[PDB]
Amino acid sequence: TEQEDVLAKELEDVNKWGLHVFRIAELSGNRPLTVIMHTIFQERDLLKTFKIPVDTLITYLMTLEDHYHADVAYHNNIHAADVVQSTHVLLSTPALEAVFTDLEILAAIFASAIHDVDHPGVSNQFLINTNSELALMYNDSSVLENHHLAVGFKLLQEENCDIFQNLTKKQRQSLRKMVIDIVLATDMSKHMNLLADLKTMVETKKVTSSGVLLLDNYSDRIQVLQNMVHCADLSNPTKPLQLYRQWTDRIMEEFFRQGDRERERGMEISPMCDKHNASVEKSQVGFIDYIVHPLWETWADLVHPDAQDILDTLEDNREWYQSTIP
Amino acid sequence: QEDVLAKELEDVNKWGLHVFRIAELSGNRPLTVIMHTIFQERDLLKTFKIPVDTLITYLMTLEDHYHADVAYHNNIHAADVVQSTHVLLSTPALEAVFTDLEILAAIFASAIHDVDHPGVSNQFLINTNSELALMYNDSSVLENHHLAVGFKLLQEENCDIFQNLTKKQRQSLRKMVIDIVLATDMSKHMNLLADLKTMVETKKVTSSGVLLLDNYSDRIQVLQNMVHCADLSNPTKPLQLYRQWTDRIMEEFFRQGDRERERGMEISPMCDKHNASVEKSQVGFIDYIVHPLWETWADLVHPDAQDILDTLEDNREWYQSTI
Ligand SMILES: O=c1cc(-c2ccc(O)c(-c3c(O)cc(O)c4c(=O)cc(-c5ccc(O)cc5)oc34)c2)oc2cc(O)cc(O)c12
Ligand SMILES: O=c1cc(-c2ccc(O)c(-c3c(O)cc(O)c4c(=O)cc(-c5ccc(O)cc5)oc34)c2)oc2cc(O)cc(O)c12
Ligand SMILES: [Mg+2]
Ligand SMILES: [Mg+2]
Ligand SMILES: [Zn+2]
Ligand SMILES: [Zn+2]
Repeated sequence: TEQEDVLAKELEDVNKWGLHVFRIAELSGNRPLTVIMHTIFQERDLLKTFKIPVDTLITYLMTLEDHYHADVAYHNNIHAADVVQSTHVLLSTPALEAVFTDLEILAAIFASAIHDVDHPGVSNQFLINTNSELALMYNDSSVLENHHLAVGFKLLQEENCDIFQNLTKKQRQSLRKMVIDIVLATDMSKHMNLLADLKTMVETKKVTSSGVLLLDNYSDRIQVLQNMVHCADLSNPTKPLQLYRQWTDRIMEEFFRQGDRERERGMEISPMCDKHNASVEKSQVGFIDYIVHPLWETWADLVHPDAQDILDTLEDNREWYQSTIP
Repeated sequence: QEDVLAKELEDVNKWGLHVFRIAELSGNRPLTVIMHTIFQERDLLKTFKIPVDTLITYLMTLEDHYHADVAYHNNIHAADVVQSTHVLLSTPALEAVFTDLEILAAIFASAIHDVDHPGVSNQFLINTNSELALMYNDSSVLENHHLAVGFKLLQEENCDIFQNLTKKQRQSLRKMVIDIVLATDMSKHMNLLADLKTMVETKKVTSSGVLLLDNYSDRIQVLQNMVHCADLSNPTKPLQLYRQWTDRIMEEFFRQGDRERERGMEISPMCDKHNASVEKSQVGFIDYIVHPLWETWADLVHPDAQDILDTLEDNREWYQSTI
């Protein structure tokens, strides 16, 4: 159909910052994660490199996407597809060419795909403060992020869902640990310590001629992948403004629906979640100034100059949101 | 028999309590009766308005979720750690250092710190792709699980012994209990001991001679090492208790190696009953783990723990002279 023809040409932009991820979401019938991951796996030749049967991959992605809540405005399968594709671009960057093995690449993309699976649309602090089953299970520590990992790995055990079946013993173990360290690092309560170590690595960065980056142990491979997926998760303000604003509308609706769930239980309303005292534009400027821009500036230095366009878009969008404040 | 149990329970403030007799005399309820006795002794039911029937009901529910078919990590071990932590809290070097809430957290954490232990290591649960290691992403799999169970059972019928604590009290106790139990993971032992060595070398005492602890970081860290010491307190106990603990942990290890054999996996250290020496295990366990830990704790509370440290070294030299 012309229906599938357009999705296929929209998917040609899969290597580009600013992929039309919302139209891909509509064209695929609300399967952006499955089609974007399939494309990225086709693009990186990962099915052959790891002997993943395509119907096993599709079956897993469909199951994985099924476990993102479609009634959650932001932390849904579109956000996962976006973080997947954003990590996929951040991996093709010139300063990181052939720095990561086929396995580590598989870790970064897989972690991005599962990094928010089964997100209920409420924050860790909410889950802790409501004495939820999730916070009880995980002892208030990275509650969501531990749950995303647990579901993402668990779904591999469903019928014809083990996309890692033809990986070796040690490969499965190394992939498992890397995905764990990556997704656990998406917890915003670790952002400051994560950013400090990224600065420390930047202060002492070592590069070849041409500008490819040198890491040596594992404690530096994983932290770059940690900050990369952390950057991809915090990449909305660096996307074209029309994309950024649709993400802003979605995160605010999800915040507000948490604030209503909070107000109806008579709880303290978390920052950003009260629709009756919100300042969406000022909040985006502060969020950029204090969180997103320090992160992406530090990432830009580490990969100089490959992330300049990304950083440029972020500062354009900051200046714009500031101008919407009268 | 209730008269004899009550008399053994008079030793609740003593190192070397006959915890195994109390297990027998209480109908395999050492955790319930020892916790109840300690709560009475410390007057915790009235301090925190804990109703007596609620306490007994939770304690027996908690004790039930320890496995009676696990040789070491069972309700007797929990009662032992509870009572050992109880004695360590009463040491003169810590008089009036800790609040009633921190005392409640340390004792409660000791009670739940190994609940629903299946008798196999974290590494075994990771290598066998267990549902527990799956749930907890291979990090402190048992310890996170003990915490989840211990807090979960407070929700059963008339089991919330914290129902009359204030909300911030509950919030403060919950965080302290989590920090304490997660520190019982032996993978955390070296860092926990390095911190304790740092605290000993930078030690501060008030006007009295009592340990000085400004902040949460130092206070929770002492409680972590305290419960960690109580958890690793078998070789410091009188030899007839120590040996029974050693027989139990060896049998639990051997059972883990028997399942490792029924799967062709590499057999964990000290789990191969066909290549195990109990005497060498105890000597290495004391020399590398228990004596470094207890010597450092003895420094922190010097000289309060001299008899405990003397008993550990005597039990060391009992192995030395008999191997
Ligand atoms: O230290 C800070 C941490 C955070 C922080 C912490 C957890 C957080 O979860 C998010 C978060 C996030 O994880 C994801 C987001 O999309 C936002 C967002 O859009 C807006 C904000 C926001 C804006 C203004 C505020 O006063 C507070 C929050 O937060 C988002 C941000 O936001 C700041 C916003 C500021 O304006 C100033 C700060 O110092 C901070
Ligand atoms: O890293 C280590 C962890 C542990 C460890 C872990 C879980 C554990 O459960 C116990 C444990 C415990 O909790 C209680 C015990 O009574 C013992 C014991 O008697 C003997 C041993 C033991 C002895 C030698 C070994 O090579 C291993 C174990 O362990 C007991 C100990 O023991 C060590 C003992 C050593 O001699 C050296 C170590 O590095 C370690
Ligand atoms: Mg997340
Ligand atoms: Mg334990
Ligand atoms: Zn996310
Ligand atoms: Zn224990």
